[PDB]
Amino acid sequence: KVRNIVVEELVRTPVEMQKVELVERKGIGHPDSIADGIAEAVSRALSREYVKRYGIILHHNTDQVEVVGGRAYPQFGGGEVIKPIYILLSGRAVEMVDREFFPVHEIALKAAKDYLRKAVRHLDLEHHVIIDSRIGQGSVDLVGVFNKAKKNPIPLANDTSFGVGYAPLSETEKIVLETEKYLNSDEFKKKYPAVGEDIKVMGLRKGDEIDLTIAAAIVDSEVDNPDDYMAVKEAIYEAAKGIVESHTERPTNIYVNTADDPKEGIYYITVTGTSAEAGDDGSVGRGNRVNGLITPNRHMSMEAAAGKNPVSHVGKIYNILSMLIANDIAEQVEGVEEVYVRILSQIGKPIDEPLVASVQIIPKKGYSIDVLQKPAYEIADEWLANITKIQKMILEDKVNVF
Amino acid sequence: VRNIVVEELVRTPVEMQKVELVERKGIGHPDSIADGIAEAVSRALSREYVKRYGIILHHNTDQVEVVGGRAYPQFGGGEVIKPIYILLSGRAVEMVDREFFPVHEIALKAAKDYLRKAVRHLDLEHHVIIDSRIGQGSVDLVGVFNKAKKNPIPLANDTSFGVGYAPLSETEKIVLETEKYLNSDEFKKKYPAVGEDIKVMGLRKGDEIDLTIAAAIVDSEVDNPDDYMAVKEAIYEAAKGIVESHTERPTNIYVNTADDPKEGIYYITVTGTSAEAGDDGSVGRGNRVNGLITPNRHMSMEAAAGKNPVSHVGKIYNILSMLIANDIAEQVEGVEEVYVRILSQIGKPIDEPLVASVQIIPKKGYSIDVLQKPAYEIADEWLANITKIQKMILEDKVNVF
Amino acid sequence: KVRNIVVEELVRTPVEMQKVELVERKGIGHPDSIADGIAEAVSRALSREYVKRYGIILHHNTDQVEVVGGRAYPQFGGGEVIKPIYILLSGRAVEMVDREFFPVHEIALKAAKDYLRKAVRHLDLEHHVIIDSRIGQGSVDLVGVFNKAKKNPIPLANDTSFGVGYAPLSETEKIVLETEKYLNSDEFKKKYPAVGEDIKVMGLRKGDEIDLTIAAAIVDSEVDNPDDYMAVKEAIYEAAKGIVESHTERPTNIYVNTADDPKEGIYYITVTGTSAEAGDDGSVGRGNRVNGLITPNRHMSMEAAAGKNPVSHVGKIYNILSMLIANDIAEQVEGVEEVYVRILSQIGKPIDEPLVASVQIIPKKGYSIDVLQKPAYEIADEWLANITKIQKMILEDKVNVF
Amino acid sequence: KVRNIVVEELVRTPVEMQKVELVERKGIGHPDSIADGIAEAVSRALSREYVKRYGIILHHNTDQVEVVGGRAYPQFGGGEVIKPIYILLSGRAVEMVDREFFPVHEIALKAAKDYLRKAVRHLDLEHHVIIDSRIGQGSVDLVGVFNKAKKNPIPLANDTSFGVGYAPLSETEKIVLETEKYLNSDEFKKKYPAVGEDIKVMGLRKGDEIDLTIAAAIVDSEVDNPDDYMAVKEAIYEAAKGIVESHTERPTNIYVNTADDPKEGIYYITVTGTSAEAGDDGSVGRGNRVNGLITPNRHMSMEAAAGKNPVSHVGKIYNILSMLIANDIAEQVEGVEEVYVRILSQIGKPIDEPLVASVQIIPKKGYSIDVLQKPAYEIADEWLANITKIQKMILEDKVNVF
Repeated sequence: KVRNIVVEELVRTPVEMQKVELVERKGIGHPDSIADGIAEAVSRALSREYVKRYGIILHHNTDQVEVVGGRAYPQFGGGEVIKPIYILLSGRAVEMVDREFFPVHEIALKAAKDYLRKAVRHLDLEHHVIIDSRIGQGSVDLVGVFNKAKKNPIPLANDTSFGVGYAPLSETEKIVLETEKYLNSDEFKKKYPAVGEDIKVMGLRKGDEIDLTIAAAIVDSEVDNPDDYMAVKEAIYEAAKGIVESHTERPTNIYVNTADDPKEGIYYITVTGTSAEAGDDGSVGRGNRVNGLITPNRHMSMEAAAGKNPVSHVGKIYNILSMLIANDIAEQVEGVEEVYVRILSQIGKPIDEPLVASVQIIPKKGYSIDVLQKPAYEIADEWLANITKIQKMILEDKVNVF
Repeated sequence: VRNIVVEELVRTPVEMQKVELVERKGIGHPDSIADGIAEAVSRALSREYVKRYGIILHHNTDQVEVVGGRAYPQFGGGEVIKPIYILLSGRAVEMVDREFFPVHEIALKAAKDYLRKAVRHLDLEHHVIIDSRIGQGSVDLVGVFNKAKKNPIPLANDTSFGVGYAPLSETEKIVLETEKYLNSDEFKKKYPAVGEDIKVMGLRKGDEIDLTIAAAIVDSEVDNPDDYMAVKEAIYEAAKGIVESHTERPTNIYVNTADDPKEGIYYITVTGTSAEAGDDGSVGRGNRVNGLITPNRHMSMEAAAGKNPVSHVGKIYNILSMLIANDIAEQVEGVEEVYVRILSQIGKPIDEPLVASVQIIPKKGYSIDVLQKPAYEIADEWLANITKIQKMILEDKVNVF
Repeated sequence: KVRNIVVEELVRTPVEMQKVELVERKGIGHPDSIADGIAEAVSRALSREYVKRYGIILHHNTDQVEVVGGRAYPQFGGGEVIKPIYILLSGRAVEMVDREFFPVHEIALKAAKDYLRKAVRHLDLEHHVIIDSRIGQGSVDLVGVFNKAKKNPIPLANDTSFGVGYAPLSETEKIVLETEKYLNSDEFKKKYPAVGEDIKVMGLRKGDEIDLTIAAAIVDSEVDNPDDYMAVKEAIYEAAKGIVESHTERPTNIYVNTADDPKEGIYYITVTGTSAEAGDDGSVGRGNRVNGLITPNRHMSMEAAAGKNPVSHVGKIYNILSMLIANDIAEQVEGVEEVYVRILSQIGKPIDEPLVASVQIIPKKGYSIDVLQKPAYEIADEWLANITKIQKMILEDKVNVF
Repeated sequence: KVRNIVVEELVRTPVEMQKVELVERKGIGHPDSIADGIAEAVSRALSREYVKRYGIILHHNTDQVEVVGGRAYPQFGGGEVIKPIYILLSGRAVEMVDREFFPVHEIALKAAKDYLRKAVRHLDLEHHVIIDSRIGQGSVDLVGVFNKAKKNPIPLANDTSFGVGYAPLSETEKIVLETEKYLNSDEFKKKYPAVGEDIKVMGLRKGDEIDLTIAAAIVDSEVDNPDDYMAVKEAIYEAAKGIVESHTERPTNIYVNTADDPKEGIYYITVTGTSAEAGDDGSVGRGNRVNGLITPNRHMSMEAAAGKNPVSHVGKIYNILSMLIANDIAEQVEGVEEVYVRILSQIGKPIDEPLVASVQIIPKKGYSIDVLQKPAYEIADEWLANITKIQKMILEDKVNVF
């Protein structure tokens, strides 16, 4: 196919040289991220079962999840939950296949629980949380589905939407991403079971100076007094330092739980390891983009990838693809300092035929856009030709969407 | 004396970028219905707290789920089969000292009043269920006053961030003003078949623009396909008029591109919103505070809708950044483009940000030196008056989506 | 057909001669009665629309409705509701017919609202209540349904259950019944708009002495202070007095809102006219029997008639039928002092073929069971043959089920 | 210490000499019984923990439980649950005690799920059920509670409440009760794990002939084809015949799962062993009275005992009390053929001082009422003196309420 790809130079200062860079990440126990990961765990568990029974992922979109805050009162040595966290699953999934029922609600509720067990280790999943499903019923005749799939080997776009992604990551980006990932590793979680999964990380660079703030819920059953807690914070400090030192020679101030105040009793302790116990809410699409970050020095799509199907929904598929394409361009094409990729769907045309795939590149010093633009074009075109590979990448947990 | 830093922005302006992408979700789109309900509830609660106690009490209603119903649209008039379900959450104050405040009554009325105006053909009594899980809260009023008196200007406890720009490009204005006119009272009186679920996408490449409009058509206003086709024409003509007032670039306009007549497929609905079957919605998934979704620009992830207008730093800074950029673009001769970013200083009042970066591309022939001073000044005046935002919000004088 | 009717004498003292008789009625704004009423409104609205669309009532049972109490703060001149009443509709109904979707939830929610407007006049239906439906889905194919109607003209029984009814009503029962229906008549609500619909009426007769206690919610917006509130109770009192005098010669004490304690500022005032605003809950089947009363001197079925379908559910149909058989016997057969009727279904046989229809009679003095048994028998047999007349009686609002 | 207890002769034919008798029981895994059981489980759990923490039972009522049928696809060898059972807990309880907090929802959720794990053994509580809580809030001052308690050690009635019990049980009553109870016993479940807990038993006696019908959900993972199924029904038949033969010499037909139609492939087959799995619904107070039975030949209260406050809810206390008193008089006083006990509260007064406690005795042949009066009066007066023992019986699981 001749595809609508456009490669242009982007004239601005590269982000490493911009004076003020702000990067955020919401970790895996943060209420918005809990919603994202449930939304996605439901889509994937549904998708796997549809493939198991019928060979093919049937239509669904479970990109709507509300995390409604409970009430709890932590205390050194072990506080308690008073009102449970209430989670609602919605979106839509095929449940009537010909005349038979597919167990959408059973699958969805089990995936949600299974995902939470691993996202918030200290949450009692039977007594601190209620999870209900209001996932909409769709219907399909299976012969119609296969016929439509024979007619269009690359699925048709259902919506007019764009995805966006860029590469490579900056030092501040890499520090932020890796700091939350390290702190929420299974590995680290076995060394310090006081560290809850609700970790927000913020990285603010002014010039060559970086402030890295970590806000991390401590679990009160694992810390019997302010001193145990203070030792926990220090271990978070030392964690972060070795990530910071692996990533920059810039001088860096690290802060943990800045709101604390020993005098007035104030410490960031929680019964469960998420602030969703205390009345903070979450919902899908309010947090990390598909590269795992929130990055106002860069660009983004407002489409929420989590929970959307990986077969036809470009709000997931073109966010993923834009990141993959930007990444291969930054890595494979000498001369690229930065690259931003933006893809807009053409409703009723195949998802590999977008209205545009806009690639915008800042050359390294010395390089002309003219030598960059052919190899950038080819990478983008080849990924577009192979767009249906994102289905399996999703089924096999090979890419993240938040 | 504030950390405002006005410097030049050394970049090709957006108009000279080759590809520009801009989207707006109109008022009856399910994500915007969610955003709108959220902010409606916030504003309702706010006017009632002030009326009763002289002060806005803490709330945040930035959590609204729109779960799609079922419907069978039909030329001549269809029916709703299962009602739309909408959940209100977040939290607010219902105990003030020894008195009680009817949080849930205010929210249900504000939500249902907001939908009545947002989706004109939705039957509120029968096509919708609104459920509240708005969380509880308790306040001692005197203590609240004594914090307000201690700090007239609220203290940050955070590094929160806001970003805004001006002026709008051609393509931005076309997209914004196309949806607004299609959902205007004037237009609805002439063509009441045009529903409020209108999503508009603008793509520019060089000097060619493609504008696509997906507008839910109301099935009781359209007796058959020729009636429907005439409505699409009138959308097309209305957009063409707005396009021509904004640009000389050749522009193609496409309306309801998913339509497939020979298969019987038309964008008709019973109520005028896809929430009735085809779509779910939720808060902070659509338009930013300037009403647009703009991947060529820098955007914040903050969901402004429903956030506390008195102390939510992110809401207030996102609004402020937009107001400051606008005024600079409008007031200062020689501004081609301006971005404002504002970053709070934890502990310090919100009118003393860590930094307020104003970055300007001069129009040709102008130098940054003749722009610096008046820009600094405009930015300082607004920061000084940061508590003004709270009363713009109450008075319905600024939008958050 | 030959049916399993057994008529026998009941040897005991008639209720009018028993020493201690207790009767109770929950009026229409009482939370348990709001549940029954809503259950039955939903079933009737569904039934009416199945008939309109298809000729025939399709299967449903909406005999599950929870009224979950709100919170409110009444005060003279007008209080406020803080948390709304929350009402869940449950049960099941056919929603797919020939792959086509019938608007179960639209009909149910509207019927609930419509019933509540009427049942609690001062309740704000959009801001003081939330109504949600979890009514379960069923499916049918219409040819299948007509072929089965064809084949079984009297529908088959799906359960093994009994109904129970009796006649005639004692003085005490008539007073209790008529006292609540008068105080909740439209006529009287025009005359005294302060009187809420949550009226509980109890009649306790000891020998030839009756204590009639009324508990009636007063609506706080039509009563400006305690003296307006005392006038209203005196109007209630005087109403009851006329009903009492119309029905008995026994001396009778009448008490209205006995928990009132003016000295401590306690008065039964409400914002809406139902106690469901203040946290009293209701559910279906917890109150009045089909004859409108709770009568421990008599006998009853534990089946809840309200919301159950009137085509095949004997848990409704045998409670209605028993009342009707018992009433016609007591009225038409001279010499019947009392008659009690109990009917037990035979699962998978026609509803007019019960396992037993037991009739128990107390003769008037001088009359022998021997001359009562044949006409009692015939009345029962006739009504069993005419059992399907209960459908139209329900559709046309000719009988009450609470 | 002088109470208004009145012993008199009941001049009536005893129930064994009536021609028709009808007795039903809903067993443990039936949806109405699930609801009653969960209600009372949550109350007792709440109570034990209030006692633990504060040395007294704080106010609650959890007599409101809605069991909304799921979807299932039963099959010989092992079927599938398609959509979870949804259970709504309502009522109210105290979560604020002075400046402290009490975890009402965590105790209720755990007690409910624990109750179910016992009640329906093949139900998977993590995947086949959702338990939602709308239990209402409440606040107390603990010295306020103790002062009230110290002042009125026997709690004061606030209205006229009523309870009725009778004894002894008839042959048919004991057959119905013991049949369900043996079929749901540990012992029998061990030997025949194919027998689910959803068992409803109906006994009909006409004269000296009894028909006993047992409807028992059979679990499909335990039964590979219809001959294994039939063998299970045979085992049910035979365990019932044993119960029957030890209780009566009257000839008795036993019927098991009468709805079955092998020619058409219809068997009472389930995945979990309760009909709640497939759209059949349940709620509180729609089933057995506190003696475990539904007895239309008898006088019954409409009170829903399950989940009511065991310190101050008087209808609950008086229906328990009634039954225990009638029982003791039956068992201890030579000459009692049949005995009814009714207790009516005295509005102003402590509940051990009722308006009346009516004890009505049919003497066995040859015995005179006046040899029965005194021992009956003593037993009744002794229990009314010991009204607080019921509280402790409830908390120690030594009485049932359905």
